Amino acid sequence: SAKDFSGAELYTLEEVQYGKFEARMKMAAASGTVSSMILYQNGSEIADGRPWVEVDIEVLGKNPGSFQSNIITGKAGAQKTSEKHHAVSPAADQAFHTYGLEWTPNYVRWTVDGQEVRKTEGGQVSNLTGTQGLRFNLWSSESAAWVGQFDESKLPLFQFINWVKVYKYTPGQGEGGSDFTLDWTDNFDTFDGSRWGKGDWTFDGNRVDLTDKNIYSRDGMLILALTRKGQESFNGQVPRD
Ligand SMILES: [Ca+2]
Ligand SMILES: [Ca+2]
Ligand SMILES: [Ca+2]
Repeated sequence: SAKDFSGAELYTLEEVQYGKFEARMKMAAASGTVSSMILYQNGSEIADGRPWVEVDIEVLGKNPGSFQSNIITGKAGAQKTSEKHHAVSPAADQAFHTYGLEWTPNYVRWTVDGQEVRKTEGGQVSNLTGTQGLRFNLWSSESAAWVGQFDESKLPLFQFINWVKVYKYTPGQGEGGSDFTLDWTDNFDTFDGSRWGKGDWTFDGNRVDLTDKNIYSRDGMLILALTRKGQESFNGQVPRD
């Protein structure tokens, strides 16, 4: 649209209340970029007084060896946040890792390759009311302090998603008596339009227009691309997981 760069956002058409969410991915990273997996209550961004409900995993480009976790509550223009950082090894853009988010009435948990890196309870959790959809996005932030100055010479960049698993919150009824039960898996052999949407919008602080042109399906993976406007393409080699 009106911006000079093109990014991408894969989002579930449906939203859910609570659950466990896993995504097998190799993230993108260069100074200035944001490569993510998030839970998001659609409409949170509307400043009409309604609450903001969001849980994040965001690889900040200048620091590929870690990701920032966050929970955003409060409301548009007055967000309450809780940014923390977690080391990832090998670096997020150097290997596939399984990223997990668990959201229940009592806590939000973040896992990497099955290991807990963060568990939050309390106020913000009590305010993650309603439903959230699962999304993945690749963009560039104008806050250099947050992600580093944007190095356009590193473009194009790609985030690869091998598969996604979504589990329903079934307290005390999952396997081994756990609290989750697998609901569905998407192996990304194709782009399933009955399950996912491709974003076509932008927001303040984002120097890219999220576009459906930058979501590709190849060799069993879903690819999100960050490119200069007018150079939207993927010709490279899809990595092996
Ligand atoms: Ca620059
Ligand atoms: Ca796959
Ligand atoms: Ca769209």
